[PDB]
Amino acid sequence: DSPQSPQDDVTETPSNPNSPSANLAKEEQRQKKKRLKKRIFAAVSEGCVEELRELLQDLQDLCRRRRGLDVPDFLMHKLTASDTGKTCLMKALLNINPNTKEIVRILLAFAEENDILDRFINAEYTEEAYEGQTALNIAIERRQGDITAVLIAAGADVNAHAKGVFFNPKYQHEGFYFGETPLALAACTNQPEIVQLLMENEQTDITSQDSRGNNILHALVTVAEDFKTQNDFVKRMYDMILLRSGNWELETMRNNDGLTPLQLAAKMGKAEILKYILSREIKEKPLRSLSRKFTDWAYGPVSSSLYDLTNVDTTTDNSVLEIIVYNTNIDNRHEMLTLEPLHTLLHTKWKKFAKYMFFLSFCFYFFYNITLTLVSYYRPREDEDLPHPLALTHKMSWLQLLGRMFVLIWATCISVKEGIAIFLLRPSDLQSILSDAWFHFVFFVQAVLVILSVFLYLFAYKEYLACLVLAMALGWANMLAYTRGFQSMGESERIWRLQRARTILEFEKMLPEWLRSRFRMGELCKVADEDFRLCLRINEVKWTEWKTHVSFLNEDPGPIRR
Amino acid sequence: ESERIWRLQRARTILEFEKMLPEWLRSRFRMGELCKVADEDFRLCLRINEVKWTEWKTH
Amino acid sequence: CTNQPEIVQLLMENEQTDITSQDSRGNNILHALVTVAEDFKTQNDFVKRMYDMILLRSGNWELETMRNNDGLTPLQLAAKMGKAEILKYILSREIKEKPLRSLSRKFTDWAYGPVSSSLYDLTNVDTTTDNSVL
Amino acid sequence: RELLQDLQDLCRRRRGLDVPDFLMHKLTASDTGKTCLMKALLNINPNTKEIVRILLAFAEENDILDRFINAEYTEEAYEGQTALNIAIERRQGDITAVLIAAGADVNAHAKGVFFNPKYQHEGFYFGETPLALAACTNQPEIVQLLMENEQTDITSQDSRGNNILHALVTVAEDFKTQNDFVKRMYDMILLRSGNWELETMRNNDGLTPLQLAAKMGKAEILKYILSREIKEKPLRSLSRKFTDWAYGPVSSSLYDLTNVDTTTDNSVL
Repeated sequence: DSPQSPQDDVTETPSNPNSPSANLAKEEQRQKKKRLKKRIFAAVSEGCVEELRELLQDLQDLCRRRRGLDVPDFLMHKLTASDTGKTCLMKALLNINPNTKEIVRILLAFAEENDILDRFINAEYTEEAYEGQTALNIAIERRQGDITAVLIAAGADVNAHAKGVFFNPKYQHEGFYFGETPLALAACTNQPEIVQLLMENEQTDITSQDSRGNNILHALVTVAEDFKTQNDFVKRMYDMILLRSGNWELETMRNNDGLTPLQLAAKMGKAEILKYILSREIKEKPLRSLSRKFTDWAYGPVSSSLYDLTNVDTTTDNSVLEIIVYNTNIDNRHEMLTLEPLHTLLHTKWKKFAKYMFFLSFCFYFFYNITLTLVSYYRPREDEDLPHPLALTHKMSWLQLLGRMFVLIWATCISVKEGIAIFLLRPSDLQSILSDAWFHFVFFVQAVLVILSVFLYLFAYKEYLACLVLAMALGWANMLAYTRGFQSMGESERIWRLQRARTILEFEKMLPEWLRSRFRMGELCKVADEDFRLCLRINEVKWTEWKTHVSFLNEDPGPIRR
Repeated sequence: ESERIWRLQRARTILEFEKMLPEWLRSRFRMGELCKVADEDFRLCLRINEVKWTEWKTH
Repeated sequence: CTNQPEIVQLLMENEQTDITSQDSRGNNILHALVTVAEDFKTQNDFVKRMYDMILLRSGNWELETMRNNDGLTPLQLAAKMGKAEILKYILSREIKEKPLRSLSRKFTDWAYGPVSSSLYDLTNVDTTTDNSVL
Repeated sequence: RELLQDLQDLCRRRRGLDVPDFLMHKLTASDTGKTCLMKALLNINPNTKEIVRILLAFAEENDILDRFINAEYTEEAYEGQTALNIAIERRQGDITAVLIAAGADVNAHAKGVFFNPKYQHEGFYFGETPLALAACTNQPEIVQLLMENEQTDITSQDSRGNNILHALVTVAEDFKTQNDFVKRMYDMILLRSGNWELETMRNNDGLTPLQLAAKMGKAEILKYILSREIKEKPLRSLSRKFTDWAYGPVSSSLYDLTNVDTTTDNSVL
């Protein structure tokens, strides 16, 4: 769906005065000031210099008239407040000519000939779609750092906020979302010197937030593509903030949704950025504290890799691995899991427990199919109308009581599990109940149907056997979901990966204890005097790209010494 | 492709009902009356659109 | 029509060269040039740029508003014959030059990063005159 | 230089019985047996070319350099490692020649808890000889520079009795995860200097380097070890491919078939 919703005025067209612009006559010769007002705007639109010099000259001569101290806001009212409050600078900065530099410094000097220029420079729109729009952004748009330095020499508020409707409620329509700050705008639009120039100002906040509570980086998260483009600046912009930032805490900042930028980068699905954020191979010495990848020791082509692991696995609320499985609406999740703190960690958690505990509930169910098949083919039936959906065998030699509290209580163990496993997510008719809640629904439907035979016994219903026979053959039918662990039996592979990626977190949801499965090198020394923390990971490297390795941790051991 | 056939079909409608528009056709068309870049050209504009490919090198 | 631009320019050098002339079907230079593009695959797409070349060389709306012997607009003649590709060109065709703006049809003013305003000329386009292109 | 000036003046105070011995204790930490130089070669720096040259001149002026330069790692975890051994891993071939100009020993066998199984246990079994890891880490000119020295032995064996070749067999692993230099390095050494004595050598566990590729699964280099035609008159014997009757789209083929068939025990087949 691509409308544009132009809702408010059509914002600086060469159109007619179809709008009512008959407010101030004050006539002395067929029109006094509307001829003065608009011919300025056309001179603003064109750049005729001497005419504008004569325009400004009689303008101040028009403002020479008797006002006392009501002249400056008159000149505000004279120059602005048509419908939107737009200034000459706004109109001048939209179009461009080679005359543009000279006409500003003339124009800038005029409100410097008065004392309202600081009130004048930070005009913004009453215009509802663009409430908060300043002249800076337009210069940022049209890439005039030459003018922008004079705007800094004018001293405009660099930390303004364009919180109009110009950013959208939808996804990629009716306007872009640079996050309302003048710093982010040149940052999003690849003006690195200006980015360097803007961050050089001491008045420039960086840690300020959006309406949506966002830093500059959250905007940058909402930029990137789905692939390695023709060398996008988005990645090489990101660090140039961070090395100039000098602080770890900026990514610890949350948003209106209370999310880390990296955590937001999961939901936005921007993989290549997320590959970049996760590495941080900081080579440059004094700020290697904020790195995230660490050469332990290299010694040739096989080094001991070491990742960050601080918000990654489910040890806190809404870990970044918790997003990538449990978020839908990203059609690149299968390929994102190629990365190493993702991929290998799943190989880790499969290893020490998930090969164990999955095959047990496989075997608990496989023996449950044996206790469900045999009791309705050996003896369901004794000769007239006595049903026995669960045969009792009141006498000695306890055979049929041993299966009964095995069948019906394990029927509760799937019913209580799946009755709550469905009470986490509400799918909508496709792709999350047909791929994610596909078999667990059948797991839940088989759960309900076994206990359903008990209420057929209440006053001897007819449905005791033809309904209960459906639980058996469908009980053998959902075994395809439980031949999932074999590599040989399981792009549908990558779908199958993501399907058993659903499983592994589900069993971690079934680890209520103190997690004696300790999957990680705990709280080791990072390159700091104090940060001997941020529990860890160890991985292995092979042949290419032979370079020397300056930064490391220890003087070539492989394991811990002693 | 049958949707495009439907695009013909609802196109066949919209002319018929527009043909059935009574005595005044007024102001049920578009945003117009633009001042074209001329001294005598005052006719008939229409509204705005969008594309999302700011993306390039730009040095 | 056979993709020979310099001799067209050389034809445009002569003062005696009429552009306004009609034919057996009352057709100008443009009308027939409409009738042959056929494709994008089986043409290297010079007809678009040749059609561009002539109007910027010399042209007014008199040359566009002309109708043929069977009474038909050269805009509409593409509309009847199915010349889809040149109709894309005949629609927007923005020109930035001050004594050349009037012959354009695309008018971009409110353009901002990834957004860009759009205006169309909409002359024989709507149903306010008979035989619209629509 | 200040520490060098101070220690020089401090060494002048005790010269009654140990001027060479007392200094050698100072230059090397007693724990690991690592020198200042060994620290200097791990911790690299884009200033280090002078920093060694100054260091060597001090050991030269006090005339203890050859004891110092060809001193080894002596802490029995990854023992026997020279400072030179770092420099090839540090791939600083330029100053490595200065160590060659210093007269460092090209024969060093660094034992230790590396070259072990279970690759995560670092296990870099290049076979502990300084020739190997130059060629094992794709460094051809310094291999040529190693071939320049007369003292450079090729014939040497190891803990597993392995030559230069045997270990070089044990690392190719692939064609995808290697740019295939092992083939051309293996080519480089035999044409540089070689006889069948160097091929017929067997290891400590008694095994042919032809057969060692056969046991370990090094498929790709086995393609190279089989045909390997060389046209040069004092070089034909080391070849194995013999093309004579070749005509347009047809070409005769001959193979050497020495340890190949089942006429000796443990054939490659």
